[PDB]
This record gives sequence, structure tokens and C-alpha cells, in this order.
Amino acid sequence: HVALLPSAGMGHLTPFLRLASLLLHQHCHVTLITPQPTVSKAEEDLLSRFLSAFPQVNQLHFHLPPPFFLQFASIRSSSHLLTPLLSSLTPPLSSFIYDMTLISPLLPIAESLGVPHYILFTSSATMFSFFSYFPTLAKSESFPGKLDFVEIPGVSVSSIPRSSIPPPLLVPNSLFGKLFMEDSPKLKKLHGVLVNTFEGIEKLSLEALNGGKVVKGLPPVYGVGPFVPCEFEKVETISEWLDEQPSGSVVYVSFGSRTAMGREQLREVGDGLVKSGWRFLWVVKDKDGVLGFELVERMVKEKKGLVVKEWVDQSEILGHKAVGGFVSHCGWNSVVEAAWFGVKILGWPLHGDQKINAEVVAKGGWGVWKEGWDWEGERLVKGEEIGEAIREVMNDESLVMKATQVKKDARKAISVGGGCEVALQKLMEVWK
Ligand SMILES: O=c1ccn([C@@H]2O[C@H](COP(=O)(O)OP(=O)(O)O[C@H]3O[C@H](CO)[C@H](O)[C@H](O)[C@H]3O)[C@@H](O)[C@H]2O)c(=O)[nH]1
Repeated sequence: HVALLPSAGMGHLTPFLRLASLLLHQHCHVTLITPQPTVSKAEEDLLSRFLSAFPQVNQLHFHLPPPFFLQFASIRSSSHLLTPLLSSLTPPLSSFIYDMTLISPLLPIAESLGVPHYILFTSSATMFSFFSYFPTLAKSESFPGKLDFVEIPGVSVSSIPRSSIPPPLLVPNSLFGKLFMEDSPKLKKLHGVLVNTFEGIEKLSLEALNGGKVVKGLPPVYGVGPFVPCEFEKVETISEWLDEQPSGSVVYVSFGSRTAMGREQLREVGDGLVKSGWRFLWVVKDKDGVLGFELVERMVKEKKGLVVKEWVDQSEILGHKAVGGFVSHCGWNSVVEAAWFGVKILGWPLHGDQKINAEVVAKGGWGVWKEGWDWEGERLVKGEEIGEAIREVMNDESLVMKATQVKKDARKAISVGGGCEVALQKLMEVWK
């Protein structure tokens, strides 16, 4: 009997439910905690579509008193409502896995239940190393004054520069600065950490965390990745356009679930897509007259472009043989999915941990990103730079060779060898 509690956003719910599908395939009784009302429609649509495919799971409504960052505040202030709900739960609980963003409000609740509690870090293991090493950084407070690099002993990245550090972590009066210094020291009071990653992309980061060379006192981390896409996530004009395209010729473009860019940069993106000369599938989120008539015509005249304003199935598009590239913000959910389908990534990091995640795939030899593009809103990337980066990555056949090997290691990390199978079964015996 396992208890799950994800945070808000599709970036947190998609990996959590993929973990539940793995636990259910290992024959578990999963009790999913659902903080209602849920934020986005795509979340509650993914829920009932997941609940329908698995009627055996026990959904537990977490009712909060009276958006993504707003539900953040109501849960951590009302986390004491869960320990009466989880104590009178039959069958008796055997474990509890929640999101890392909720490690502080749920640790007292988890310790009071007396069950082995864990966290599911939805980002990379390398970012988890930066998250764990951050309290050590702030105490040697030549920071952020003289700090030029962040050298974590033995991680998969060579050296994390100052440019790749999340900007709010360099400001002393920010939320994430306080959140990092408050959440990270509580990792030691845990039984373990699940991370959606496998040995084929973060071998050195996984071994450095378990080897005790990142920070002293960490619990064992478990690479239960890759979280392969499931069928309950699928809710058909897009697939019919990709079918009539040469394989490995479509450029998939997506920046996650929010895409909070500006109207200035969006014009250059679409302009850069047509200046590259490759057929593309652009996915944009508004939350409209931005596209140029000279570009809208060329998108239709050249028979190359697709632009959509809808929650597409990224797994099908990455799984389609026509898609050979991926312009990604390098959200770890998109990265692991891109690794599973062997689609080389063009890195365009925007906020937070996306510069570090982009270097993880860059060191792996199956991804290329430009340090000079910087964070979102810092400057304007011209369409020529975007057209050149796409031309550079698409012409680069060395990436698909490494991307293929990353696909092989991904398919090998779920089955007989399977660091996921090893980690999951190692957790089952502990939960006895
Ligand atoms: O049109 C779309 C857009 C997204 N997705 C899916 O929704 C998820 C999006 O997750 P990403 O990590 O790609 O994007 P987010 O912006 O949600 O990611 C954020 O939250 C993640 C979870 O914490 C990571 O931390 C990440 O670094 C951070 O940017 C993936 O399953 C992706 O395939 C779709 O199916 N269709």
C-alpha cells in the first residue's frame, strides 16, 4: 500500500501518475491524494482519464479552504488535515511519496504516520545535486559575490557556471532562496529520493549522490526512470500531417505547459522556423495577431509548418518517425520523454533548472544549447540565430547516433536489467 501526493501543474502530475502505473504493474494498492479543487483543466482531465484506466486505486480528496503558486500556499498551510485522513486509511499504509516542493509541510505528517516516507524529485538528478549542495554554497558566503562556478564533486556536468544558476537563487530576498535553504536540509530526515532518471544520461550524478560525495548525510536516491508515457495520457489532424512527411524531418517545438514568452520573441521564433528550411510543428500556449503575413504565407506556401494552440500529445509527436528534432525548454519531463524516443534536443532554457537540465543532455552528446541565449526576457534572440541553431542541430547526424544509444539505454533501463526494475523491487522488500 503506497500513498502518492503530487503538487500542482502538469509537470508534476504526469511523472507522478507514471510512477503509479509502475507501482501498479508491480502489483501495489496505490492511494492517490488529490488536492481539490485542482488548478488546470488538463490536470483534472488527466486524472479522471487515469482513474478510469485504473479503478483499483483509491483517490483521496484533499479539500483546502479558500493559481499554481496559490494552491502551493493553501496546501502547506493546511497539511495537518491529511494526517486524520491518512491514519484512518484501510488497508494500513506501507509508504508515502510526495513532491519535493512539499517536503517541509508534509515531513511532520509523514513522520507521524510511522511509514517510510520519500520524495519524488520531478527534475534531473544533477539539479537535485545543486539543490542538495545549495546549503553548503550559502554557508561559504563568497556568494553570490565571488561565485563564478559551482563544482559538485563527481556529478554529470563538468562545471555549473554562474550563468546556469537559477536567478532567484542569487538574490537574498527571493522565495526560492528561502525555499532552498529550508527544504534542502530536510533531505537527511528521509528514507530515500525517487528521481525520474536512468544511468544512460546521468550515470555520474546518480553515483555521486549514493556515494556520499555531494553532501554529507543524504538518503539513497533511486533512479526509477525513465517514466515511459502511458496510454491513459492520450485523449487526429496532427498525426495525419506527420504521417505524410519524410522520417526524421519534422522539428518539434514546445516550451512546456506555461510558455510565458513575450510578443517580441514569438515573432522571431516563427521567423526563425521558416528561415531554417525544415518542416516544423510548433506548440504554443497563450495563457493573437503576432505572426507576420510574410511568414504565414510561407508556412502555407512551402507546405512545412504546423502551429497549434491546444494540449497536444507530446508522446505521440516525439514517437512519430517524422519528428527528428526537439526544440525544448528542457523541462525534465520533456527531456526524459525525448530520450525515450531518441529525438535529439535543441536546448532553449527559459527559467529555473532548465539551464542545468540542458547541460545534462549536452554532455551526453545528444543535445545542443546556446549559453548566449540566456534566460527568458534578458534579451531578444533573432530569427537568424534560431534558423542557424535548427540548421546546426538537424544537419548534425552525430546527435542521432548518441540519441539512439540513449534510446537503447532507456529501453534497457525498464526491463530485465532495468535500474528502474532494480530500484522498484529494492523498495518493495523494504516496504515489507
Ligand atoms: O503541449 C504540450 C505540452 C506539454 N505536454 C506534456 O506535459 C509535460 C510538461 O513537462 P515539462 O517538464 O516538459 O514542462 P513544465 O514547464 O511543466 O516543467 C516544469 O516542471 C517540471 C516538473 O517539476 C520540471 O521541474 C521542469 O524543469 C519545469 O520547467 C510533459 O509530460 C509533456 O510531454 C504535452 O503533452 N503537451
